[PDB]
Amino acid sequence: FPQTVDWRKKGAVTPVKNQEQCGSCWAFSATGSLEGQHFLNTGKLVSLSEQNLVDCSDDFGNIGCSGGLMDNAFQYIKANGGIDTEKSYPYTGEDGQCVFDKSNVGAADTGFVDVQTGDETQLMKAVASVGPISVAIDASHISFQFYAQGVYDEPACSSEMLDHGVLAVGYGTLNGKDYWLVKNSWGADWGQEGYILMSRNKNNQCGIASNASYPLVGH
Ligand SMILES: *[C@@H]1O[C@H](CO)[C@@H](O[C@@H]2O[C@H](CO)[C@@H](O)[C@H](O)[C@H]2NC(C)=O)[C@H](O)[C@H]1NC(C)=O
Ligand SMILES: *[C@@H](C(=O)O)[C@H](O)C(=O)N[C@@H](CC(C)C)C(=O)NCCCCNC(N)=[NH2+]
Repeated sequence: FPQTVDWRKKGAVTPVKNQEQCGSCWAFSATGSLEGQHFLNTGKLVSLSEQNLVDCSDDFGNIGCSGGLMDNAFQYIKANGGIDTEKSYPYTGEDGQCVFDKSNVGAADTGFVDVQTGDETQLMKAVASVGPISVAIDASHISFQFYAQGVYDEPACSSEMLDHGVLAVGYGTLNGKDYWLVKNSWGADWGQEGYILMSRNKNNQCGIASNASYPLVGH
């Protein structure tokens, strides 16, 4: 069982994207995890459309640029028969009318799995054995905005009040501190080329294992 995982090195992670000034973190987290599952089951890394989710998934509980949930997105994708490619349905950063096109579908899912709430050992097993995992975190603190390098360690973080969906693409240990390797949606100039190493095995810090999930593909 791996002590260190980095799904970028296996080709399962698209480049870092930028959600701009739209409350669409849930869409970027959902496309990130489904991008991983589609690659790991086909060998093709296909970038998927956050705008498709923002514009079209209101009937599954999402509210576009006003917020949403990754599991709501996975349910919409299942009911819809798929999600368009990023290339065919690119990102505007604003609410739009749904222009989903069946002929431009890049991936599909058949449901989703929620990781046991609060259980970082189960999240570790999912990252290792499934792929990149959608996760919800408390990113409300200025220390998160200003993160540069090393292992983020914010004792003021909440594990109950979560505001930001991101993607767990690996884990490891650095300077004796266990970490989660997390892809953000704030562009590549933020953090470490768009990534952050968050504290692991520090009592579910920032709630990273509180609302973790991934899409199911196939049977
Ligand atoms: C998503 O995470 C939230 C926040 O941790 C979970 O809500 C907590 O669930 C635990 C379950 O043991 C309860 O003890 C807490 O009272 C809940 N907290 C709040 C603030 O409501 C929630 O269950 C998670 N949802 C899913 C689907 O896993
Ligand atoms: C995240 C971001 O853009 O930074 C964005 O604010 C967001 O959507 N946050 C989510 C939680 C994250 C995905 C962890 C959020 O707060 N969603 C609320 C809407 C959930 C759906 N509600 C109803 N009533 N249907």
